[PDB]
Amino acid sequence: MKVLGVVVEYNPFHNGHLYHLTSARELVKPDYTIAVMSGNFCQRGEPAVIDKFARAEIALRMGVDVVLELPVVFATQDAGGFAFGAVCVLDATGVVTDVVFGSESNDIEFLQRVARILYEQPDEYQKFLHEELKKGYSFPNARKYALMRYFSMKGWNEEEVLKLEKSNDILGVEYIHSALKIGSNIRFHTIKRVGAEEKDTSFRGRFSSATAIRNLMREKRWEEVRDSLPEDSFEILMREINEGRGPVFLENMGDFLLSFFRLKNMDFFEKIHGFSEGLEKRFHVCARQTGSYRDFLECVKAKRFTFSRIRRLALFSVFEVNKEFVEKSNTKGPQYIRILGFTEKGREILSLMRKKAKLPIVTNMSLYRKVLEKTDLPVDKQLFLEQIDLDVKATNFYSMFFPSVEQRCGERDFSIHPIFLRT
Amino acid sequence: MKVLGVVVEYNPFHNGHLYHLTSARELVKPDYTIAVMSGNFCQRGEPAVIDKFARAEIALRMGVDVVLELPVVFATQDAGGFAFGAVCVLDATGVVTDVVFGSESNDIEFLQRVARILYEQPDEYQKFLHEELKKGYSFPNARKYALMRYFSMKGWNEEEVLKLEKSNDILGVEYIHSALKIGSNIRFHTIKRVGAEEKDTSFRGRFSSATAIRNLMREKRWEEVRDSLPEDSFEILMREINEGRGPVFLENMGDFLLSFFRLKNMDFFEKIHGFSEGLEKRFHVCARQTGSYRDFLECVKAKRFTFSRIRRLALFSVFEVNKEFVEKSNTKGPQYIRILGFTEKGREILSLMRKKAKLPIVTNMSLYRKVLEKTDLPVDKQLFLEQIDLDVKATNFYSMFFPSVEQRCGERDFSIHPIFLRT
Repeated sequence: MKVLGVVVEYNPFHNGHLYHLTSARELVKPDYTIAVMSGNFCQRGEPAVIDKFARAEIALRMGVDVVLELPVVFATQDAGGFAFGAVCVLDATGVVTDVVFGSESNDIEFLQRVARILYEQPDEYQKFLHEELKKGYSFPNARKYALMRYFSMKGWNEEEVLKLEKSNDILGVEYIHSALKIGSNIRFHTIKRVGAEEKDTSFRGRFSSATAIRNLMREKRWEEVRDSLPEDSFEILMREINEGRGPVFLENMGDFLLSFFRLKNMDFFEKIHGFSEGLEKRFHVCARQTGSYRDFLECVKAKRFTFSRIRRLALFSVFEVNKEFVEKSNTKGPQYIRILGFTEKGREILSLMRKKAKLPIVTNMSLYRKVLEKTDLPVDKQLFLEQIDLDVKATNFYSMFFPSVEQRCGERDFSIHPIFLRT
Repeated sequence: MKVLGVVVEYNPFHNGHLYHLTSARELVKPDYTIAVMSGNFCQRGEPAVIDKFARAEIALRMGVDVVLELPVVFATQDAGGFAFGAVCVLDATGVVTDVVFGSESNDIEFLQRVARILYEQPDEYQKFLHEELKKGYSFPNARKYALMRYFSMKGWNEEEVLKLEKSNDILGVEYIHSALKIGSNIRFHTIKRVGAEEKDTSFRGRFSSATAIRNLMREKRWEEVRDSLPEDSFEILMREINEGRGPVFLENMGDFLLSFFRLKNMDFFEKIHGFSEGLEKRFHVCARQTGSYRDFLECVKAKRFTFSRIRRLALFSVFEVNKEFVEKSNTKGPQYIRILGFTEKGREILSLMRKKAKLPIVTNMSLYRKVLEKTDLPVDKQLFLEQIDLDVKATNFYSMFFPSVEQRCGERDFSIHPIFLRT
């Protein structure tokens, strides 16, 4: 049979995402569609505009059969751990055959060559990369340059590597690389991304970028927002807004983040994952000097530091995510498959997953301890506990920023139940 | 000569405080007046309405010659450590002879008897207290009851002990007890407190309680506030408000405190000072269940838990103040005398203090390391560093809640300089 896996965020779900899903499904023509989705926190280092349950419901109503949660530790990282975690989950399902993503290049063979190079790690490219790293650049630039040197050395075209400056292509290459790391049989497909780039903050019609739409939400223009969204997506959006669970933006968390950083000392950041190049110093100082989170991001950021990375380090710092645990997670991968939602068609493939899963499947949250105790699968139990605790902590922290105080009460992992769509 | 020490908070400074200072100075007729004052955080577990520098300036302009800061670790505790720290500082000055405080009982001999009992710790009273503690009460009630039993056993009147249910009397008894603990020669005096009780939240004329005046500030009634304050005090108040450094209330910190508590686990609170009777549990749960800080305080509080104690534990939890460090501080006492301010008359007695001080004196904050290194006095250096770091951290955290973002920038311990009043 054919089961189409997809790696998604949907912050929010717009017409471009619908077009993507449609074209992908029509390309594969699968018997099922499984979607691994980010939680209440995305990759950019920004919180989701609405929580994961509403977005999972939207995903289900847009033609996704089953919605799985990507663990927060793999969600808030850069392309490497993100792709690692995602591919690991989709492979851990056991039923996933095909996986389709968006791309600017629309060249799969090229991305596969690049991923092959980054996987096999030839001694040549390692010498080059060693040199460029010693030259004082950052990792993305050093890897780009070294790959260009390898491509010129092998007689190929090094101007092709420019294609890899696009976000989706990086994500794809890292996907393939991860699959080659854990040895997944999953077939990967690319479809040309049509719309505004993810780094484009300006609104033009549809399909506007997620950032542009979020900005439109900030300005309280709901007509352009409604024009940029499908009917059901906009409906669920306004539903979550009117009940006081949204919208949620980073600047709301900003004061908390800064005040929390002012409390911590130099060592704390040296413990937290992703801290190097004296970023512990810069964090410690800028936290005390700046009066707001925007100014903080401006201060910490230099020519060599992107907004995304710094935001990621902020989220890693606020949850006390430490290098050791992150290393274990980046080695063994996720210890579980969390089920966010399913349709009536979803119960089928999910039931097959109950058999073919390489990882413990979690539906009822209150029972997850029982699941970890009664599972025949040989998983690290401590890593399991720490990961799921990080997920619950992330959701619980996300809940506080609900506009309505009444909605802030209780733990929404245990209280809320997996979204079930009747047909 | 005669130097009058006083233990104060001034949140804010009102007509009652002026009356107190006047009557005290007229009682002692000293040659100098030294005031040990709480920092940006008071005993009740609430932040000061305005920062410590403005309040120190007010204190200086109201006839206090020198203003010293009580270390945050002794400021945010209950009566025992508060009195301990205060008495320790005033004694550490070396120049302090007399100390006057307010009282409902206006009986010094009685408080001295009580303090004598609590100091010498007779075996009898210890058996009684052991029994009442085993009976399942809390410490204040058990001590009150045991003291009543001792007073009845010794033939004295046990209905006198009722006097000790008043806040000021508790503070006084603990003062005397502390002085008897570290062997201070300081003479203690009591003057009848005239005005509303500190636990009275309703506004009547003058002298209204500090809480009543703060509540009047919350309601934006500035005429009643102006009527409840001296000219200079009100002037400095409005000065700090208009420049956007005030007012500061606990509910503003509430969201931060709750969200910060949701991040921490069971063990964290077991590390933090003042946690027992399963308060770690209650904290861990109520933090996740409640949506606001008021509801949190309501939840954690039971028949046996006062608002003050819980607020104190909140402040202790947010600064990561741990039992060990607090024990060391409650043993050796403060390691330094921080100078908040002085007048031209203050330089004299301060210069004498440069000689007779039993503890290192700190004026310039940027130089405090140099001071700790070049001091001939035999003080614990690590305890010194940890304490002063806790002070700076407290101020830095307090700065974030300034209404004006522009005022949130920088560390105000190092940037701001000791208030100097020219005559």
